[PDB]
Amino acid sequence: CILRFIACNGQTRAVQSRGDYQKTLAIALKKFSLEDASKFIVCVSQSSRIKLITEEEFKQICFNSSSPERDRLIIVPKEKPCPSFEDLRRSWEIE
Repeated sequence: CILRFIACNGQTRAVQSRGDYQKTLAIALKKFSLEDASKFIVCVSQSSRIKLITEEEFKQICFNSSSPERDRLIIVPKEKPCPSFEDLRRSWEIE
């Protein structure tokens, strides 16, 4: 189906997903923040801060809170992350 990915503090885009988060994470980021993203990882809102997101598990691990379909995700570089203000603002509610 369609998935949403947001990366960096203010870099937001929405792309279809269904073949693991790797393509979504790697290609999403390539056009979105940088390029050659598979290094990268995705993170989603949990309690106080952002939770780490892996491969296919990433939707279920972060979204575990029980949400409809997959969307509110954030792209972050593997070498060294930093994003978080994304799932935080304009996402805290129920997007």
